Amino acid sequence: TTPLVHVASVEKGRSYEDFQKVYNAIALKLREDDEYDNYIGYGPVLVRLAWYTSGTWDKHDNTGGSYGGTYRFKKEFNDPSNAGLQNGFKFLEPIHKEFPWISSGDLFSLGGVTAVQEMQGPKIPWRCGRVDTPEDTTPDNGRLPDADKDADYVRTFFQRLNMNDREVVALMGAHALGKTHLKNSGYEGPWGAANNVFTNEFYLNLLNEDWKLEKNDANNEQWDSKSGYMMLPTDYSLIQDPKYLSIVKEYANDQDKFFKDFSKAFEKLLENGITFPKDAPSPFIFKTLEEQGL
Ligand code: HEM
Repeated sequence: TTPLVHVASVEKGRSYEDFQKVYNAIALKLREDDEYDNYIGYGPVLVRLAWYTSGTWDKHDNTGGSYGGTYRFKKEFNDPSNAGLQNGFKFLEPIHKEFPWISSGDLFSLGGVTAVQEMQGPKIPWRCGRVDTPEDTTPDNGRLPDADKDADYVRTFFQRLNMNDREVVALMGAHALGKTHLKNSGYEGPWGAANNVFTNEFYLNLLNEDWKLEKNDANNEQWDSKSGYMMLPTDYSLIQDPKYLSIVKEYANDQDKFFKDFSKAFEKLLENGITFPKDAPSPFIFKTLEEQGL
């Protein structure tokens, strides 16, 4: 129906200190469960989870997004589009039990922020206030992007999330993290070498590696390199399109610029659909465990 408004409402009496504690719990668990996914750790899947939940947003009617924290996944994670995300939810369950006061949307988004920062990425300002909407669930059905498409598809798709060319290229840099798993999405292989360290490696690999279009064991095409890396058709489209290519080169040659742009685009992604009161607290910038000496 009519595009309802979602006003951020601070968890009763909570402030910076409370959220830094949740951040720390997530960060400590990331350090503890280091064996996950052949020692890649849960960092990447938490970032994917933050992106996926926020990526359901539609600027046209303000449905989906991170605010409600209530989703219905097609085939209950048994679909190529969402398979694997259950690992992120399982990881966050213990965190939510220790801090039952934090909303689901705040937890999912904070999980992504914490993961990026702990993996040495840029600081990502984060705002609290998302409110659970149990009577309003958002099916992920066809709301997230397909990986077997070209640049035109990518550009059009991201317009629904109100992201421009630079924002799209910056956000895609998160693929420096983790890997594709054949049993999950029908794609197999990591995008780079340091799977759990946030850097601009995604762009360097796109430009510097020798890519070959091959078919994986799920009969899907993907670009593979001799180094053992891979790129989805949508990732590779960033160097096939002349406008995207210019930006890829920019980030491949300026680590600081990429960090700054990613930080802005990621916060925007996590905040799409949310109306923050004029007197809402300012965004929080959490200290890493390293910065706290923990
Ligand atoms: C055209 C856009 C995108 C497409 C088609 C896409 C597709 C995929 C696919 C197929 C996987 C593999 C899932 C698996 O097999 O486990 C994946 C993983 C991942 N994606 Fe993307 N993605 C897109 C955008 C993004 C964005 C914007 C972010 C976040 C800023 C992101 C973060 C991640 C991360 C961190 C992983 C690794 C998860 C893990 O290792 O478990 N993706 N994505």
